[PDB]
Amino acid sequence: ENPYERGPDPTESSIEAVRGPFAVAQTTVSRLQADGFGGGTIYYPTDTSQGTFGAVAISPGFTAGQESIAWLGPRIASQGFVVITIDTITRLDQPDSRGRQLQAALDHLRTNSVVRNRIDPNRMAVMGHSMGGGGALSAAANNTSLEAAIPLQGWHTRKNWSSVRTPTLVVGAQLDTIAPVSSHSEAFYNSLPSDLDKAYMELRGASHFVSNTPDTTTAKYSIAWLKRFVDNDLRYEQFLCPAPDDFAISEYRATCPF
Repeated sequence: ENPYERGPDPTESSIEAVRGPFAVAQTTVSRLQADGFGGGTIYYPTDTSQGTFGAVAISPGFTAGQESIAWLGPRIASQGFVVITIDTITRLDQPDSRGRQLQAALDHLRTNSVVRNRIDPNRMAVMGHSMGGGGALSAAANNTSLEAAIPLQGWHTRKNWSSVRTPTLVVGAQLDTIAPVSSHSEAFYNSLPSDLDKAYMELRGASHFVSNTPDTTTAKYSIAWLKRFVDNDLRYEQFLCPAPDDFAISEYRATCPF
């Protein structure tokens, strides 16, 4: 019925796995080959038997490089997605610039010889850490066609996200002192439209850089969100609705039923 369903029926263990059911290969986009971004690594499933996959672009934070968000690339791609982890044109790029670069990286995939036949170009999503998370929100605010947006410990001077029409999962860190949830993550979630499918997850005891190394909670809910909204996969709503009970989650909000 849903032609975008990929992989077997999920379980808590399947979405917590460091690698999902799809073997992953990678290709490098050099800074010189990248127009509108500073290059990146594309992770993709080698199995094309189940059809095309949605695309996800991930941005690092201020002064940071792809190495800070690299682990998310094949962890998410192994669940059935084409994922590009990007470097910014400059390490000093601000959130709105990072959002433009996330969109440029998604559009690069449309003509990339290695992945153009593997992607469904109509199904794309944006994610990012800190300023890169503010970039993911900005990209969604500037593109109503995006299917999912996931800011991780997002940082932005803009707190009003009334123009976002893309399902958004806001991930905050409880003890964040760089992008405090009260002035950043929660403020962003609170300004999303009231009819938007959205969720807020606060990571218990987590600091700002929780997204820079493997975090099972971040991975499991990012995977469930991308499946539910890039693939319209109703098989993954069970992990978001009703509210989960992970002890690693200190606060949770969701507009269930999605």
